[PDB]
Amino acid sequence: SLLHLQEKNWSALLTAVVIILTIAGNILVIMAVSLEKKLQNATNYFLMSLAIADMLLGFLVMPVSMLTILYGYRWPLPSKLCAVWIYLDVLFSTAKIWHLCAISLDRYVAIQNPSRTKAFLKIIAVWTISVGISMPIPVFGLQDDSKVFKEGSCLLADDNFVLIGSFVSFFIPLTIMVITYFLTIKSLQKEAADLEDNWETLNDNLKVIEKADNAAQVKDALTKMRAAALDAGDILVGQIDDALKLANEGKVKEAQAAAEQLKTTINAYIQKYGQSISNEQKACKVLGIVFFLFVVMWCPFFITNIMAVICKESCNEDVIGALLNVFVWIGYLNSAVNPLVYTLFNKTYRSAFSRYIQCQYKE
Ligand SMILES: CC(C)CCC[C@@H](C)[C@H]1CC[C@H]2[C@@H]3CC=C4C[C@@H](O)CC[C@]4(C)[C@H]3CC[C@]12C
Ligand SMILES: CCCCCCCC/C=C\CCCCCCCC(=O)OC[C@H](O)CO
Ligand SMILES: CN(C)CCc1c[nH]c2cccc(O)c12
Ligand SMILES: [Mg+2]
Repeated sequence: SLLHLQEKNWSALLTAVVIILTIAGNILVIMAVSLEKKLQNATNYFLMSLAIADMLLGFLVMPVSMLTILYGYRWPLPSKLCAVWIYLDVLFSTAKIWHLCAISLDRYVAIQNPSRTKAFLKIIAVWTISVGISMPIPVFGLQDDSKVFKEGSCLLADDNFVLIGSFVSFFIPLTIMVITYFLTIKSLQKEAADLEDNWETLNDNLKVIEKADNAAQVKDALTKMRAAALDAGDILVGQIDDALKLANEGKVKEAQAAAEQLKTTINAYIQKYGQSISNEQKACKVLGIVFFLFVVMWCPFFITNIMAVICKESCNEDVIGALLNVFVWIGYLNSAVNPLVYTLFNKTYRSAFSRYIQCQYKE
């Protein structure tokens, strides 16, 4: 006679904290994006879908996790719900990883570029891929309980599902997330670097023009400025082309005062396009924490679920089984942390959460 409610209640209280931090956290992220105009951007659109994935984890997967801790890991529900529960748990965690891959990729491509719908295609695509990858679990598990039960404990026993699922559903977008992140940071380092190349060579020619005697030195300098005006792309190129014909007739003192009028347009277009990459670099790092903390907090669960399969004979399967029941809750907590990052590291989400708690919904 199994399925017995126990005194495993030290652990079972802590689990209710992680459930309510997940559900309320991620509801605020869904509420913020829907109601805040400042958040209506593609990355924020993914970060909602992630928070929907986290909330569905909190409503459906995480309570049943807690339920089995209350029954000493003997599965207390109907046996055909085990594979269902294993499916949603892997669904949501596969939808989170392929999202983080989709953000890191999309932005790199956006950093090599000059819609709600273009964003909402891409989310559905990732969910479609995630549902498709996670599909063997019910298809084969509901047919054979050997894959989803180990001694009345509902867990994914199938060692091939655990291996090939780990390297298809996880390592293929982890690789692509860390590469597209690293190049995105190298893209935005080069572009800050090119901007101060073109700060110094416009500032260099404004020294050259206001020293010049002849139409030669003004013309060469202005020609070089227009070259390194084209190197930053509109607004100011025609204004140099204004002042380029003044040098060409020989109207020198007249062209030198025109170039002083270019000087306000420059410092306008520099500090505005240089607060631009200052911002993307801030955000790319906040995504990088969301990325990093996903990986780190699941890493203990993820290595140990593979040592369960590598050292099947060599290692104590009781303590391995004993560790995973901890190491899954470290990765579950991750569902609560995405919203705290956005509180700490974005003013926009923070002011939004701040109003929603005071029940005040007009921006
Ligand atoms: C397996 C079952 C329980 C899945 C349930 C999915 C639920 C939680 C999903 C599916 C469709 C989703 C909605 C689809 C689109 C939008 C519009 C968007 O601007 C705000 C979120 C909102 C309103 C979503 C809220 C969450 C939602 C209702
Ligand atoms: C944006 C969110 C998208 C979310 C997408 C979710 C997709 C769920 C579909 C597949 C599960 C297939 C399961 C098939 C039904 C099994 C039911 C079952 O086994 O029932 C047991 C019974 O209750 C014992 O008594
Ligand atoms: C993310 N997913 C692969 C977790 C599977 C799981 C749910 N509940 C468990 C209990 C014990 C050992 C497990 O692998 C599990
Ligand atoms: Mg210089």
